[PDB]
Amino acid sequence: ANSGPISILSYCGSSILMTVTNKFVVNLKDFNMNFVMLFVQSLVCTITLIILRILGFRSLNKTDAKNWFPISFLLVLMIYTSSKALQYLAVPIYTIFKNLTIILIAYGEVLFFGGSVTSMELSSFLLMVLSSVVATWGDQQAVASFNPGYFWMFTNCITSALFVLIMRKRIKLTNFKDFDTMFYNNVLALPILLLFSFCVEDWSSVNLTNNFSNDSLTAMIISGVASVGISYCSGWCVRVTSSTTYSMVGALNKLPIALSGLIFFDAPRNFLSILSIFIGFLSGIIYAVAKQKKQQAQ
Amino acid sequence: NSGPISILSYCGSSILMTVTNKFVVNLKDFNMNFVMLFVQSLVCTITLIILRILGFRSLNKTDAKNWFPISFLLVLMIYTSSKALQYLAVPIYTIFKNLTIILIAYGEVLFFGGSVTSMELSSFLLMVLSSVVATWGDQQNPGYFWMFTNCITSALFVLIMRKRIKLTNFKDFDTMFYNNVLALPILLLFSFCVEDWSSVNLTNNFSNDSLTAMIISGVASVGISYCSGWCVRVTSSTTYSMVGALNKLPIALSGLIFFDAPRNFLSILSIFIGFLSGIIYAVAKQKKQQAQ
Ligand SMILES: CCCCCCCC/C=C\CCCCCCCC(=O)OC[C@H](O)CO
Ligand SMILES: CCCCCCCC/C=C\CCCCCCCC(=O)OC[C@H](O)CO
Ligand SMILES: Nc1nc2c(ncn2[C@@H]2O[C@H](COP(=O)(O)O)[C@@H](O)[C@H]2O)c(=O)[nH]1
Repeated sequence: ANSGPISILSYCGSSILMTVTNKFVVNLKDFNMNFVMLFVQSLVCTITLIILRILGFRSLNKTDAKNWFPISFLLVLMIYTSSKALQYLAVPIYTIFKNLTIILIAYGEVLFFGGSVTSMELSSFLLMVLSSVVATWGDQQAVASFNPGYFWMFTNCITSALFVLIMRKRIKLTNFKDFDTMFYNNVLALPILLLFSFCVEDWSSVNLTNNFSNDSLTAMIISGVASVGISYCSGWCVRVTSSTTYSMVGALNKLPIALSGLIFFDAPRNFLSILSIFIGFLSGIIYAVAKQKKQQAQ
Repeated sequence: NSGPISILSYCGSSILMTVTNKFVVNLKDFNMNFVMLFVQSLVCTITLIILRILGFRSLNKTDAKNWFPISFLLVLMIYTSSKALQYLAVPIYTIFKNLTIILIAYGEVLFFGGSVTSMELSSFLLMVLSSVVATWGDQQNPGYFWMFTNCITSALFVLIMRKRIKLTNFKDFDTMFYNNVLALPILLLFSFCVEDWSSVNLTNNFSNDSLTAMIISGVASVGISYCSGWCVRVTSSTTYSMVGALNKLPIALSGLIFFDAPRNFLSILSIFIGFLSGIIYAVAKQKKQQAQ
């Protein structure tokens, strides 16, 4: 019923459904306090599941909690490094290193389970690296100006890898089914999200209390409802496919949306940018073949 | 003489010519390019005849008609490459020059059959990555038509030569003599059609001293002349094109060690990326032998 390439279509739809909700349904999703919006998003996911539990799928522990706590902490730290990385580094460049993380994750999966990287798989990762670089090569955007941004990207790559890798390990160890992975991420996320909000954001009743009104709160539940899509499908994808497949599909997801921006809109375009897009598609096609050749072998 | 010996040889004769063109001969950016190559090949032919009568090689009529397309592929290869570079920056010219290694490699499958390893393709992507990064680390349309034409005449040249070499059991020396001899007439046809010949002007431009430079350039080109046909023969049309583009890197790393010119992190990256590419290529050859 739920295994194989079906999960990939879900993560994509829920990413696309979530991409569209933040840029159209929610006008200006560039909030003042990012960690509190995510705390609501995870609270919507939490409330949602308990209602579904009393109409039917998930469990609550003390041993699984002590083993899942690092995953949620990596998750939240993963977002914290990604936010601080993007304050100083332009998105196309951020994508470069975010596509380069696919390579260490792939070789990170070798050191966790054993599935060696096929020669054909590596060509894909080089193609996704190529694709972004050509896409940046087609774009615009003190000594210590570059400097802070590259530190935060290095730490995001390692928490992005340790997050998807160590989650997948504890999933297959405790036979977590999709719903438990979803429940344990959003619930154990609430506490680490609140610690990250108080540590990084400024809480002032005279100022920031007025900034989140009746209308913006409506935005966070709308966004939390959208985030129910991707929340379930990330842990489903990583479970049935791999930590590297999830990393690749996530990198691929951005392309059709960017290609949508090329079809559905009359904004100026670049050959180098249009190239990067089909280079990225060339990347995914080479990857899927790499998968068929691996499966038929053993 | 076979194996990785040809590869070290091609490197030495390239490195020697790079130094000779950049040190011994002051300003080799001459007025008439195909006339310099005609002397360069004129020196290479003379050298072979003296060597034959001291020892070598053969001279035919059937082989000439089959080697003639290879020579024309060469002279046109230079012509498009000159015309490519009139409109395109060197770093980009190299991007496309590296992209030809891919079609040359898949060109060998359609010419001989030895399929492209998945690991071999990674090396070619790494070489493309490297150059794109080297271009991304720099400053500076009709040139693109001529690059599309330099790429195909570079591939048809390297493939058909390696094909006719293996077809007529040409040895290194026969390949050297046939290339240098049959280029002479096609070089002169190309100079007369493209360069401006004026006694009142350009006859003064090639003096006794510049003529001395073209002969110094000719002695240097004997090295790379022998090793190109030796390398393509004992290794491959693809290994030749990889060794050729990889050669540019130690010269680039040389300029960074031996000179105080400005450098960029992107530049140093591209070089070590190119080195990683050679290493990956070296292994894919090892694994290709062990599997097949
Ligand atoms: C601003 C940044 C610009 C960034 C520009 C991109 C840099 C790409 C560098 C390296 C390739 C990635 C590592 C590839 C590792 C080599 C392959 C390898 O390990 O091959 C043996 C393998 O086990 C056989 O399958
Ligand atoms: C403006 C310039 C546009 C060009 C830019 C494109 C850059 C990517 C290059 C080549 C893709 C190669 C496609 C062919 C992939 C075949 C894979 C292969 O040969 O695999 C080995 C085989 O399975 C063993 O049996
Ligand atoms: N697995 C997992 N990933 C999440 C969760 N919520 C959001 N994501 C992350 O959200 C990103 C895609 O979300 P987007 O901003 O496009 O809606 C991915 O990096 C994905 O890992 C969650 O609870 N679990």
